[PDB]
Amino acid sequence: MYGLVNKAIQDMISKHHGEDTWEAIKQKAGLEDIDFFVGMEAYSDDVTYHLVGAASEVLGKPAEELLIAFGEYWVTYTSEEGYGELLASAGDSLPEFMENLDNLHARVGLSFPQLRPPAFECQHTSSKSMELHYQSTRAGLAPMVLGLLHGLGKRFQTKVEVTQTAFRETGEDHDIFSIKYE
Ligand SMILES: O=C(O)CCCCN(CCc1cc(F)ccc1OCc1ccc(-c2ccc(C(F)(F)F)cc2)cc1)Cc1ccc(C(=O)O)cc1
Repeated sequence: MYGLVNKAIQDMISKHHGEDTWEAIKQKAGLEDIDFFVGMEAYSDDVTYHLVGAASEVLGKPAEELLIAFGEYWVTYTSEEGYGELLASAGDSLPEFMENLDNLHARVGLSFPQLRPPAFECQHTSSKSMELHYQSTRAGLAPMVLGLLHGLGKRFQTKVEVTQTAFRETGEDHDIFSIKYE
C-alpha cells in the first residue's frame, strides 16, 4: 500500500504507546532497515501486514482489534495530514460519504497509479440503514473497514452500528456489512 498507510500505523502506535514500543514493533516486523516511510511511495502490502502482526504480538492484542482501532484513526489522521479538504469534498453525512468513496479514490488514483482502491457499493434499505458491499484486491481488512465506519460516525456525529454478514476470508465473494445509523 502507499507509504501513507504505514506512516499512519507508525503514528497511531507511537502516539498511543510511545516511541520505544514502535521501535520494538518495527524491529519485530523485520523493518529496521526502513528508516522512515515515504508517504507517496508504493510499498509491498507485506510491510503493512507485517507491522500489524508484529504490533499484535508486541501489544498482546489480536490483529483484527488493532485494525479496528487503525480504521478509526485513519479518518482523523488523513484529515490532518493533507487530505482534510478531500475528505470534506466526500460529503457531510455517513451515507453520502460511503456513496462518494469510489469517486474519492478515483481522485486519489489520478496522481498515484499504484493505488488499488477497494470498491464500496451501498444498497440503502431505509433512511437509517444500508447494506454495504466491500470489494477489495486485499485480504483481511474488513475489520479496518469496521473501524473506518466508526471513524465516520464520529466525524459526522452519527451513532452507527456495523454488523458484517458475509465474509471474504471464508471464501465468500466479498465482505458485506449491515449498517444502521442516526
Ligand atoms: O481494501 C483495501 O485495499 C484498502 C482499504 C483500507 C484503506 N482505504 C480506506 C478507504 C476509506 C474508507 C472509509 F470508509 C473511510 C475513509 C477511507 O479513506 C479515505 C482515503 C483514502 C485514501 C487516501 C489516500 C491519500 C493519499 C494517498 C497517496 F499515498 F498519496 F497515494 C493514498 C490514499 C486518503 C483518504 C484507503 C486506501 C486505499 C488504497 C490504498 C492503496 O492501494 O495503496 C491505500 C489506502
